[PDB]
Amino acid sequence: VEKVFFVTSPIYYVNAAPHIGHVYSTLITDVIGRYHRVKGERVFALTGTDEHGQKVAEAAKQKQVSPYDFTTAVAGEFKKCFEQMDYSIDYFIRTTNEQHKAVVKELWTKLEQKGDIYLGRYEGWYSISDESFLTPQNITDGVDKDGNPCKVSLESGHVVTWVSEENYMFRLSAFRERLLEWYHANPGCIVPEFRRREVIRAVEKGLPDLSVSRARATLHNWAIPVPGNPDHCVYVWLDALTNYLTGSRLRVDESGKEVSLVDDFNELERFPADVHVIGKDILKFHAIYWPAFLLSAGLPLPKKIVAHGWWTKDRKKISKSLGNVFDPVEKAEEFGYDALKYFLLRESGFSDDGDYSDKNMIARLNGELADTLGNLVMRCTSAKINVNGEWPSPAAYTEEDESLIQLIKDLPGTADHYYLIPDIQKAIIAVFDVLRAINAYVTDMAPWKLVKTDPERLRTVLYITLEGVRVTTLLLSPILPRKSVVIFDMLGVPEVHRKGIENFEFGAVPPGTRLGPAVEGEVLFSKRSTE
Ligand code: MET
Repeated sequence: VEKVFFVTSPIYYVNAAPHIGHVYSTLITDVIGRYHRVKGERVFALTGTDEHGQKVAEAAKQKQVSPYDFTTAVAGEFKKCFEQMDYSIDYFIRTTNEQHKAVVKELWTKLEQKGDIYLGRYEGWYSISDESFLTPQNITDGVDKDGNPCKVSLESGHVVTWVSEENYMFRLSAFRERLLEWYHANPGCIVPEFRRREVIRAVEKGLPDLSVSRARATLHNWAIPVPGNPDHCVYVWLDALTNYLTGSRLRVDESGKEVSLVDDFNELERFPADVHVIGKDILKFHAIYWPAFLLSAGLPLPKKIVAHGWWTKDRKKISKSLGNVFDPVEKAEEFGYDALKYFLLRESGFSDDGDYSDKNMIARLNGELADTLGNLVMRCTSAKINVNGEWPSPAAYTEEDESLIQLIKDLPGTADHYYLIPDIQKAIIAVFDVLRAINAYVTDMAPWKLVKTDPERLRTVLYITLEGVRVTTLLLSPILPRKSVVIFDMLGVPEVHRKGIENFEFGAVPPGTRLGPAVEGEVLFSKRSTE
């Protein structure tokens, strides 16, 4: 029941430089982790890089450098990218890590001791780019790097090749019923629901046994050896999925450096993951293979898998080679880091393929962040309206006052359910519905007129507004981590009241609390042009 809340992103292939997809996945992971830290929970948030395999090894060869130098460099690009995005991830794991390799061999050996690994053959299609085994139903005709006729994945469009190899096989066929029993006993374990239904449909049809090794030549000897068989390398996906178990067993110092691998996951109280964040492209690996490996090894299953969609820009596919780039840092430098995160999390739900455009980014920045949130923060901290620069003591509440108070009191329960699904978009919308109501209340009450006309009434109006802004800001702090600090500083909210479920309560900050110092010229979110 009480354990460290454990949330993960995928670990990303290091065949190419990091891009928006990786940033988005890790963002979602970060937001979920931050919300749980805001509730006062212990959190461990994990991300990293998937560095073995034919895909990564062949990408190294193309650049004409050693896999060790290639992976170290690209991993460094991912780390730097994520530092720049200003996340709060607790550890960055690399599959080349020696302690991860130990955990993989340990798991392999468990699957083997269990009787679930035998020496067999795979003869069939393989997508090197997705490191994915495919049936003939999942391939079709296409053209290759030369424009010659070939076969491609229906899923990804990447070139497929026919593999015929003696491989170690995991008895995935034997886990059909246990997987179905898991899905049904936990009908919230895969999100969104239609992706859950997809997984169930696939497993219902039956599962073939899964190749978990490859001949070493095929992988250019860039992989983890099979314990007891140095001619075979461990399937990159079994290696990769194991990162979640490894990460749950690493003690990390202040620097973010791994200092020690514990023998048993219970010691650190992280495993199993509470939320595995993934893209829709890798659902089968996480919802079918992974729980099967865990069932086999006698390990506990993840509580939830959330699978999101794929971004476009200007209604077209993102690619530098096609002439349509989407650089997060460039966009964050122009519009703001928190604002860019807000947009990515607000514009689209997990069931959708989001679309970025500068038009729409500016519409949300101006309309929601500046006009709704920012305006409201300026109004209730203004020396023109809040003449004493403090949280006033309210007088008697009217029915209209109380209808707004009710929305503010209900908001935390509602945002919370949404964050836990998780459905971050709906959490944001719920908060901003309350911000829109506060603004409309402020417009109705015209506190600027009240200063001269009814100072007693202004106390009430101003207090409710401040408290609404505080509560909405608190719930938005996972989304706007830097701007929420600025807001709290402007409101004079003491540190202790900026986290903890105690402070989801209306009334946490007392009358008399002093506003923070006003800086000359500043605005929270500055609007931008609509050319
Ligand atoms: C264990 S998650 C592995 C994800 C994979 N490396 C990818 O980029 O799709």
